[PDB]
Amino acid sequence: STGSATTTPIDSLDDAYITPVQIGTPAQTLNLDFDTGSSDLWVFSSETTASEVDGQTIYTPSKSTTAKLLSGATWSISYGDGSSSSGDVYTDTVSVGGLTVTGQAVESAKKVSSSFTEDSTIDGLLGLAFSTLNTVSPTQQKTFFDNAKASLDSPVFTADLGYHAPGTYNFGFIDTTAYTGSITYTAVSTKQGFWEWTSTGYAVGSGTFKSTSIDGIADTGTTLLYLPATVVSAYWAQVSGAKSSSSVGGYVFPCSATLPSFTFGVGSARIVIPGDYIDFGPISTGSSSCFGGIQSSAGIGINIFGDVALKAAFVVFNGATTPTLGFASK
Ligand SMILES: C[C@H](NC(=O)CCC(=O)c1cccs1)c1cccnc1
Repeated sequence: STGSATTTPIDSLDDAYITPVQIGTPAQTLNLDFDTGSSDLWVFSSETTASEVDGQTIYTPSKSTTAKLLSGATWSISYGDGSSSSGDVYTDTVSVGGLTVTGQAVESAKKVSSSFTEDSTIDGLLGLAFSTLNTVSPTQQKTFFDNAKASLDSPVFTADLGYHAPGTYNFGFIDTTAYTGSITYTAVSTKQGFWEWTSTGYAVGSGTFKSTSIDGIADTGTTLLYLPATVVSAYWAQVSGAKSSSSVGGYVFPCSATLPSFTFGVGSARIVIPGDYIDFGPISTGSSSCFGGIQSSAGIGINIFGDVALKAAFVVFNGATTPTLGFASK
């Protein structure tokens, strides 16, 4: 089997991407944030504290003839940005782009933190990291991909995120029309439960490539590119007036600037992130200070190849017995 679904930016800055997902019988369609950095499929629901719901579409398990309470199961997750959610668990039928998994754990939120409430466009998360990170207790549950994998034509999914435009998540096949040149594959460590890999280096604009190993995660659920402070300083040094602002919480730059590109290495191959991809717009409405799309990972503890990086590539998440990651230009 295969599936193919369009993923759409939630706003004009590509702050995140949402993908429609069918849950239950009859189908209830929710727009979920596909997140290769976590492993819980959780949704706003009829059980979510009323004051914490503000415009989201909810899953109502009592209206699904295929929903079953997973008795005694609870979940609770906290992400790197300090956001969180928790609740109980149902199993139900879940379909993405024509690919159906029966008995998928659908984690129903009883509580969500303020940033989730405040984002009316995201109805939940669909985790695509390794199932070892799943938070359901006392019986850990599998991700949608982990459940689908054996049925797929090939045990892979691909992320093809757009810049200020829709893109595609495919399951079970590689669309050879969706990228240019060849796909370069690189090793993955699953030891921390992430799609963790090692970039071979970077360049800023038309500058020379610096060969250096940068270990990080391929994370569709993080907006920006978070890299070591040395690398980030080398980038922003090429932008007149750019500076790290403790009050704003990262590098800002004059909105009048033309940003240089940023290149990262995948083996001997190179992925080029155009300068425009690194502009996240005014820090507040009407400001001439703009927020940067490349930020230091120093406070985080891991480097993160988030959407800013991934959207410059066609990315293969290869779930073979020994997982790997593939990157192509597009
Ligand atoms: C934006 C956030 N990203 C992460 O949590 C990346 C992961 C991260 O920071 C860390 C991993 C290990 C130590 S720190 C997010 C929010 C909501 C849903 N998904 C992701």
